[PDB]
Amino acid sequence: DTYKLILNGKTLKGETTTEAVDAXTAEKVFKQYAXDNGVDGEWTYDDATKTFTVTE
Repeated sequence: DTYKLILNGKTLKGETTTEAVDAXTAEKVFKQYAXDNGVDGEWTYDDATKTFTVTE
């Protein structure tokens, strides 16, 4: 499955996608991604479109 991540960091904002079987694997790719991008915000998840959002 293709999951999307919307980052709304104080400086780091944007979107990306990953191929994962489960929204565990996706949450924990996105939550390394947002680790590397230094983003620490509130994580929301739109399960309909399989999109996470990090509201920093």
